Amino acid sequence: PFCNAFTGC
Repeated sequence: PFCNAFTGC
């Protein structure tokens, strides 16, 4: 999914 929280870090 997103390794970050807005795209995928």
